Amino acid sequence: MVTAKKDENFSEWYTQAIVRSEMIEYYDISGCYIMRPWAFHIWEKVQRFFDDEIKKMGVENSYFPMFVSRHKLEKGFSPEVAWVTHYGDSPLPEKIAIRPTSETIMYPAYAKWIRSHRDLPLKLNQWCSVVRWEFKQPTPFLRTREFLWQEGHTAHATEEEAWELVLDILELYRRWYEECLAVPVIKGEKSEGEKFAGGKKTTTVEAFIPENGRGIQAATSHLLGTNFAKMFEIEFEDEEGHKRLVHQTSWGCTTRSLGVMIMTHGDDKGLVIPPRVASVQVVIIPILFKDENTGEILGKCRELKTMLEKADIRVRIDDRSNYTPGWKYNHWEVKGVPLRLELGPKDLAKGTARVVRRDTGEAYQISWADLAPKLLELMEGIQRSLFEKAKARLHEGIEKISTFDEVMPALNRKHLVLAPWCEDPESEEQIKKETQKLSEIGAMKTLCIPFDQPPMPEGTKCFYTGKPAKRWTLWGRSY
Amino acid sequence: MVTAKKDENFSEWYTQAIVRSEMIEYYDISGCYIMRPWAFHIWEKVQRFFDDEIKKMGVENSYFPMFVSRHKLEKGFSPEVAWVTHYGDSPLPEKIAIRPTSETIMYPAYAKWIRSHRDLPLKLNQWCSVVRWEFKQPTPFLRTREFLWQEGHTAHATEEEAWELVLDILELYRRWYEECLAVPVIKGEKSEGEKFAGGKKTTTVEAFIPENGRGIQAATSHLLGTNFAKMFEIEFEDEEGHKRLVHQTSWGCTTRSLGVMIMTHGDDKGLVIPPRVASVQVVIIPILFNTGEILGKCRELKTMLEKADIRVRIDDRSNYTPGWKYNHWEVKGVPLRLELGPKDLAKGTARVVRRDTGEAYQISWADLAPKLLELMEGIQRSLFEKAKARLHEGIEKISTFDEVMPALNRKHLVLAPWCEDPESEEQIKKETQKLSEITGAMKTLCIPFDQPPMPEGTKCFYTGKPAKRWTLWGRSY
Ligand SMILES: Nc1ncnc2c1ncn2[C@@H]1O[C@H](COP(=O)(O)OP(=O)(O)NP(=O)(O)O)[C@@H](O)[C@H]1O
Ligand SMILES: Nc1ncnc2c1ncn2[C@@H]1O[C@H](COP(=O)(O)OP(=O)(O)NP(=O)(O)O)[C@@H](O)[C@H]1O
Ligand SMILES: O=C1CCCN[C@@H]1CCCn1cnc2cc(F)c(F)cc2c1=O
Ligand SMILES: O=C1CCCN[C@@H]1CCCn1cnc2cc(F)c(F)cc2c1=O
Ligand SMILES: [Cl-]
Ligand SMILES: [Mg+2]
Ligand SMILES: [Mg+2]
Ligand SMILES: [Mg+2]
Ligand SMILES: [Mg+2]
Repeated sequence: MVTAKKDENFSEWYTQAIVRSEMIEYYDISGCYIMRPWAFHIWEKVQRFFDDEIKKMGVENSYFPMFVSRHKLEKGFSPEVAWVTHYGDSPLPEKIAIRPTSETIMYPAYAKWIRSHRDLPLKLNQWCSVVRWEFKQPTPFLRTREFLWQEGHTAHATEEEAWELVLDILELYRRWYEECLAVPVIKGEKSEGEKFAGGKKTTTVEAFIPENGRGIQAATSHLLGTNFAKMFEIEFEDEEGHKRLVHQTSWGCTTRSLGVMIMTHGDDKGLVIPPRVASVQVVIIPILFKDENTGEILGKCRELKTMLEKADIRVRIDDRSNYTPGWKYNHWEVKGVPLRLELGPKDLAKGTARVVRRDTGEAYQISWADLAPKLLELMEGIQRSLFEKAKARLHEGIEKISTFDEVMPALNRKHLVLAPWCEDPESEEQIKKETQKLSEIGAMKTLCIPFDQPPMPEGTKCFYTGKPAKRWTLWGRSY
Repeated sequence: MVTAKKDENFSEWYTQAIVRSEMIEYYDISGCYIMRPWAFHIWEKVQRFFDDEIKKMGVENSYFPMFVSRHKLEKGFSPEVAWVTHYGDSPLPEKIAIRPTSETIMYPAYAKWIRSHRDLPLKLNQWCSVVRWEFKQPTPFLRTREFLWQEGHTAHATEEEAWELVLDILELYRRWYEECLAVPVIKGEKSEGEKFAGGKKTTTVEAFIPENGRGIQAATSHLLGTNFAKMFEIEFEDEEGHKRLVHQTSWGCTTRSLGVMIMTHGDDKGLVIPPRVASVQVVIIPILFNTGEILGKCRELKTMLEKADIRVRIDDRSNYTPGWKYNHWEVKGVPLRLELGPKDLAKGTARVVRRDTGEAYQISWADLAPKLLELMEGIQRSLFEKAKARLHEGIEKISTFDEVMPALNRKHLVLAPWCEDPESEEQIKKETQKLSEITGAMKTLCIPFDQPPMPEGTKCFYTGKPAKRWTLWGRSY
């Protein structure tokens, strides 16, 4: 059972939620954690969703090696690279790196495979793990030294096509968070300071954690332009016979998405799992005490299960004899199962079951015949309700502002700011260092420049420099 | 085109088939290979099959870290372990190993999670890669330094329930090979010398490669007994409050299965992929050297076949003749080619050619979906049954040690009555090695579940002592 309160010590709440729900087991190698089945089933759901969707785009899965040779890799990231130096007691002739990301592993093959327009677009993805020796404080799911992800890497004849894929993938990430995990996200573009330096333009979806006021990057999708094509000699011949550079994209999203879901929907009793990604949508609990009707309770439970499955409802009967009914309520609650159905002798006689929804704790008396459609209705309710409350909290957490003098107070309130900005280079660093300084007495950075821009009245000035502002940019402390 | 003949230069045939089909891309780190979509799709297919099946048994997926501390890992195999000693320019406090297998990572967690009979059975699996710095020559799929696999590790209150699971998992590996890959395998028990030394009994599915006469272990399923439970202190209180040791199993199968399938079904033109796992089951080739008439029809045919869950691609590439395309998709092993030219358009028919035999069929458009489903089932089954007959043509039943070298020289396995005493296996290994020299060694592959009749008073082929069971032996991978 969870005892830390979400609104008091947040980090201790998160730790308790993930351990006691049996999502995570701690591990002796710092920054790495065991994903137990209750968390893994969720990853399988979002994984199957994203994967199905990219397959409709013609993206194919592959698998490239987890090792890259020193010299290929080495053609502020260097301190993060894990190096294999020995096999048994023998030193490798040359040390070898574990993949922090796969550009240096995939792009030489791309140069080889692409010869003409007939070879494009090339669209590949892989699901795998990557290793980065993160210097920031690690946190399960959100920042780990080994994490699971997919990375997609595509190559196109033209920028327009490449860019169209960038946005398509970004929309899939919106759907992963918003439609599967009921977590709202803001699409936007990274500032010049925050974008992937290997690319032309980096797009993102950004989420927000109210309890610590932290913005967090949810996924990423890069228009790479042609710089990688120039670096790796990825060229093709047009249908006219000339040699052209390819236009590339890459995109990735990780098990971080699970941590974001946990933090968003969790409460003081622990986990709350959105029905769309819950492996157990409805747990059925037989109420057994003093031998009253034991066999008839269990029988109708099996009957209800079969009925609910016809409607594609994912149902588990917890008929384990070595646990009390009250232990079961607690167990499945801390685990965040969206609906609990209880069946004792009193309920049995009536042709009804008592059903409790995990998000609000509301109980329903429902007749056996109304079950399938009532539960489907409740599950859409839960899913939509989880999302809309999270959305309202996201919007309560963002403050529209005009001047730097408004910044520090908004941060103390654990909010982000949407502020007009000239998008100058020195600016962001200045702002980072200064909010850094005022906080110590930490830093605030740009999260993104939202795609959805409020109007910009003529003559409005950059909130920091005083110069003419360009667009509204979202800022805050972040992960 | 593939030019090395499969029977005459098998090693070069293999390399040619996997590269020219675009399954595999070579790579600068030894024993590591890129798996391109044409190969990877097949992996997703067998993975989806095996995963769906173990989920029916209540096995649940998880992900344990790829790193294990030196202290945990070291609680024979030592030279194979890859060690990380630095991050960037900084030395670690102690070296950390990349997982060559996950026992030392999982079993301490199991010792914590298992306290009571009600925690049992515990049934976990993971899909991941493992790394082993193999000393033997690397071979794409069959023996790689990084490989993809699943490993299942379970714990039970009793040996009986553990053994039940061992056998159910082994039956699933038989299915993975025989049903998905159309590769016949032989269930068996490993000898004392060949079993996992950390377990009580190892079961296996064994396959045969006729072109080089070598047996190859296809997958493995172990009754671990209680020794890991002693080692890691995995105990539970039973119903009476008594501390008991759990009974364990583990099992694994790798991307090696893809290479076994390639070798089993390939021919001189290249790959033949069983319809149940092919990325493309039906390639539609328009006979063109556009107005929209032929392509238009190809799209309609595709749509109609996709309605029947047939995986289709139209090869509408501009720069290539039909004959070039035929060969291209043959080398890739697409089981069915659908040809559509002006004469076909004119007659409402399409010509279909199956990759395994080259038989051609004239089929009306209306009939395509049902006839192609039926051809795919016929191809899948016919691949299996021809490979099955080749497996059994590759095994010689013998009585005496003098029958051995002639059998091995015919690139055949041998089935012989064996007394199963510990020392004779090593002796047979050494003796067949030395005779070969005049990887030549003959070892046991498995003691098959399917035991041929054993006449009363039959002697061990080697020691002459009384013979227990028939054992299958051969050169192997
Ligand atoms: N260490 C990590 N653990 C888990 N998820 C991560 C980690 N690092 C990055 N991510 C997520 O993976 C996505 C793509 O990774 P990438 O864009 O390479 O990260 P990044 O540039 O290193 N971000 P950051 O580490 O904050 O500077 C990011 O948008 C994050 O959502
Ligand atoms: N290097 C490898 N590459 C690909 N598949 C492998 C490799 N090593 C083992 N396998 C397969 O994975 C299965 C389970 O692995 P395991 O039982 O640990 O192998 P093993 O005991 O090392 N066999 P061997 O290396 O021949 O002595 C084996 O039965 C093989 O089918
Ligand atoms: O963000 C993506 C999506 C997946 C493809 N890669 C891009 C950029 C990745 C940014 N990134 C992130 N982290 C890294 C860490 C390293 F150690 C390293 F060598 C490189 C990187 C690195 O390039
Ligand atoms: O048979 C399997 C597959 C599923 C569970 N794991 C076992 C492999 C155990 C045998 N084995 C096999 N190979 C190993 C290689 C190593 F480098 C190492 F450290 C350990 C091993 C090792 O234990
Ligand atoms: Cl070496
Ligand atoms: Mg980073
Ligand atoms: Mg950054
Ligand atoms: Mg080995
Ligand atoms: Mg061995």
